[PDB]
Amino acid sequence: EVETFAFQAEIAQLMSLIINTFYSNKEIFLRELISNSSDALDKIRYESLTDPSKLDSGKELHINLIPNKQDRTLTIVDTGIGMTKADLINNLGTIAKSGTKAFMEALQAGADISMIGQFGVGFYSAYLVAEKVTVITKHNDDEQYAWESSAGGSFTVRTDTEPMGRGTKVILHLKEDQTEYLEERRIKEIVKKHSQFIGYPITLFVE
Amino acid sequence: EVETFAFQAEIAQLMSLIINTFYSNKEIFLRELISNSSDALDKIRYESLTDPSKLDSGKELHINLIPNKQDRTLTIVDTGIGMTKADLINNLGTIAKSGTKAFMEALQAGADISMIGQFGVGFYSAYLVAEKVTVITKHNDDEQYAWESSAGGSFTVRTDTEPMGRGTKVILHLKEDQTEYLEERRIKEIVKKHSQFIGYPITLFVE
Ligand SMILES: Cc1nc(N)nc2c1CSCC2
Ligand SMILES: Cc1nc(N)nc2c1CSCC2
Repeated sequence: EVETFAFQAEIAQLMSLIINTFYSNKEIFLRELISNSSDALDKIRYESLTDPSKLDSGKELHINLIPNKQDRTLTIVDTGIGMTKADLINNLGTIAKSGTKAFMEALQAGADISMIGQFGVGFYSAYLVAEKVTVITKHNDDEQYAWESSAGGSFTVRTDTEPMGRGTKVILHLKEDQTEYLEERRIKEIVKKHSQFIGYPITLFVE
Repeated sequence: EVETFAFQAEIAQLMSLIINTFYSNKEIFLRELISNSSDALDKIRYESLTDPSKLDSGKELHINLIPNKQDRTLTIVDTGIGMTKADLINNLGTIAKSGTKAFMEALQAGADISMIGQFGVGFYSAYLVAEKVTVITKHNDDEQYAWESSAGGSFTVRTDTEPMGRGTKVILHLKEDQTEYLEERRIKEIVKKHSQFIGYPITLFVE
């Protein structure tokens, strides 16, 4: 069973803005996604402070960056809190409707697209480089789900049958002209430029 | 009944570092606290998306900055998620132990104290300007509590008997040489410099 949902109008407009606005500095997508993974790791860590069982689904708190040139995908994996089905549907646990508004009003008063993260919607920056994003996620309180969207106003959710234990994988199916983000040295440069001080180990996988 | 608690050793060391390190750019405290209030507002907003009753305790989502020259206090008030007694005790809902470590290791690789917020412990930057901080908070799931600390290794928690509905008030009892932060024009400059794009209205109260 694949369920198809309409994005809320503001989210669709946000995504359409991210996709069609000329904006060369695309590399910030990776900072935003790593920061999202970092927040999710903080969240499961905080919960585990008072209930260690919350880590039964996996004790290690990390972020993996996985490029795959043959699939043309870059995958960001964390072992953070993950998302329930309800979270996914509800704009992947973001306040995306009011976030989009504040971001818009910010763009008005001279904000840059690189500030998208300050408004709780940095996830959608994935669309600077990806023609399609697939999000596989497992929260302690729910089954494993796959969310997917090539934008154009709709997304799908289905149950996902390779278990990951707990966390979220963001699979970026890159646009054909953005394969530089599969390059080890390019990924290293960006992680060093924008994610130097993240508090969890970031492992860049080799091909 | 006033209960007195010892800070965890790392938090005490963090606070001692914030208090004793020479660092002129103290104004960042206000950005960090407003950002904390912003995160707390996002949190109650996200919860209300699926359970509007969560806003029975107050529909308006805002931040107030209240200077009081006669008390020598600057108070940051939000109507965000607030904190339970357990949250307060557990380092005001922060991952302060692992946050402090990452911040330390960041200070090692050439981080600045202004980056404290990236590590989930920007609250403690209050101690750049305050000799004492009192935190009054009300979470939907608990009573209203007052947390207090002049640092020196301990904090107190007690039940608080002026109801606020829902949210958190951070009362900064300013050091005697930091009263510039009670000045309307100084507060305006800082809010404009560092908090321009916050997604909730910030009201600077007049005396
Ligand atoms: C829990 C979580 N994890 C990751 N990696 N990304 C997101 C969420 C929910 S917030 C924005 C997207
Ligand atoms: C919920 C909340 N509100 C505010 N204002 N400050 C804090 C928290 C909990 S996180 C860091 C301190």
